[PDB]
Amino acid sequence: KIEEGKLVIWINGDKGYNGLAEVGKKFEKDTGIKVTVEHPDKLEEKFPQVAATGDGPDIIFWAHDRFGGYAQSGLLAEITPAAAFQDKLYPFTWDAVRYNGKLIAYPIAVEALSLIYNKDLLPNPPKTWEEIPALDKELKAKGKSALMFNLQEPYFTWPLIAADGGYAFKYAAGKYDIKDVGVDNAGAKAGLTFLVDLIKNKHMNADTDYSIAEAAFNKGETAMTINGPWAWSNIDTSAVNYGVTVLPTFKGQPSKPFVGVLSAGINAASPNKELAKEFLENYLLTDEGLEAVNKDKPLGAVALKSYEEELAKDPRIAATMENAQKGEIMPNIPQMSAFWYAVRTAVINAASGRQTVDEALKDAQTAARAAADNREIVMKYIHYKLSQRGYEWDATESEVVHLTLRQAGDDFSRRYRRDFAEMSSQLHLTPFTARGRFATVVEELFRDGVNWGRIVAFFEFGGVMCVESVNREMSPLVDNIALWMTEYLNRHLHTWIQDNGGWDAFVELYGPSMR
Ligand SMILES: O=C(c1cc(-c2cc3c(cc2C(=O)N2Cc4ccccc4C[C@H]2CN2CCOCC2)OCO3)n2c1CCCC2)N(c1ccccc1)c1ccc(O)cc1
Repeated sequence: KIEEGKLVIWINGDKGYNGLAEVGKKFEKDTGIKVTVEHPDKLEEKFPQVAATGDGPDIIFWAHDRFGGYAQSGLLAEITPAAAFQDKLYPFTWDAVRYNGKLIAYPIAVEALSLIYNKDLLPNPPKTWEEIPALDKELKAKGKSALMFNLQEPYFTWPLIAADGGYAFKYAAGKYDIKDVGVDNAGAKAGLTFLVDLIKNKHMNADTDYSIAEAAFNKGETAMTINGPWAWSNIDTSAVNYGVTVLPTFKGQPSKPFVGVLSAGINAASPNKELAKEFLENYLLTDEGLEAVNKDKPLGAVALKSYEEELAKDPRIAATMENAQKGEIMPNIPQMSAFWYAVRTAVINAASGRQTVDEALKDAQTAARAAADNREIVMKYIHYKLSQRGYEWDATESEVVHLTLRQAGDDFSRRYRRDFAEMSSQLHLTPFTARGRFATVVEELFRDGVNWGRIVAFFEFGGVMCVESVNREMSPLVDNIALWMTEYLNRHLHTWIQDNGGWDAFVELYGPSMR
């Protein structure tokens, strides 16, 4: 149970929590409501665990992308700000905190990648990607290089890939279409081709990661880099006099980095939702409230119009907001993990020369489509198991695979009914060890090999954990178990299924039994 009468606030350690504590002290001074700010390690995983049992803080601070999964599992309360308060923030920041047509958090700050340049080696930064090769040829004559940024994570290379038309997921009617991916299209191919062309022309090295690029710019060895506000403090202490400006354009079109919006969500189980609403609207989201946090650790660009216009006097903050306005809001669905996993391998394989740009992106398009299909198999099965025990979950010829799989699971549960009853009763299920308990059992099931019988047991165990989660008043755990089953399907079971005739072969083997 969360204590009523006080506000407990969680925010990451790399933020200005001491400045946020000042706002809480001012709130406590005016109203007597005690405000406690904490920065637990790995709070992005710690919050859904404590919130799954109705515990945890009253207010959670994190990027908006994780709040979609939080809201789907019912961890966040719907905020109800008046129209006069919503006008005080930029409209696109409210779009980042809207899930299923409901606002689930208050926007605080805006964060996106920018072009960081060395003002000594490069007084006037290039406005286009195309003039970077010629810029590198002149710098190589002095022992320097033009650009060095992280090529191992697709978050840093995506603004160039998305510039000519690449997109992660299509957005229609307030919902992301996870089957409409845009890594295969010509815009993404043209952007990734230019990146690989830079590597082929020796302007960049395919092995450059975050640390190599940061160490290169912070020592004056390269003239430019691509990073966010989190890296400004390392360059401040260094001898490099750096500037921050808009990302270079590609084919006359702006680079489109993904925008992360630091947001404050209200715990759905908190008994102080009104006090939290009053604190966030009338104390934090003010010029004085944001200044106290920004003085401690800079927030970059902020969602509050009045204070953003003040922070924009520093050109590095205006450049952060400009690149965010030209980019795209990070999709707030857990299905982005499959997108990043596919695009990362596509960029890695294309840069090293193992595959062409066309093949690497086609493999990424099919990998994203396969992740959506495996998610469909998991969620249809879990929804059937939960409905069997009377629990609804919010999340005939074409359904032959789904109908055969659930009957095979029912046959497995019926054959070992007594064994399932003992296991389900004696199961050690907590939100803090559920993932480890799941991964341990799945390792045992497939240690001596993968077969269709063990896959049926794999699905049936995930259904048992979901049923036990709802029985033990931990229903938000069902959404996490479904994601764990989908991730193991995509990463480990998918190749065996493909090499053994696909799910059509499963129907042909188990189908005859069901007559
Ligand atoms: O530890 C397990 C478990 C279940 C099976 C298993 C998988 C199969 C199968 C068979 C069994 C199996 O061996 N059992 C089925 C079963 C079902 C439900 C509860 C317990 C058990 C234990 C035994 C039953 N014994 C041996 C056979 O004769 C009857 C007595 O046929 C095709 O696929 N296996 C393991 C561990 C690795 C070997 C195979 N769970 C587990 C997990 C946590 C805690 C305890 C057991 C587990 C994993 C997935 C599940 O869907 C269900 C159980």
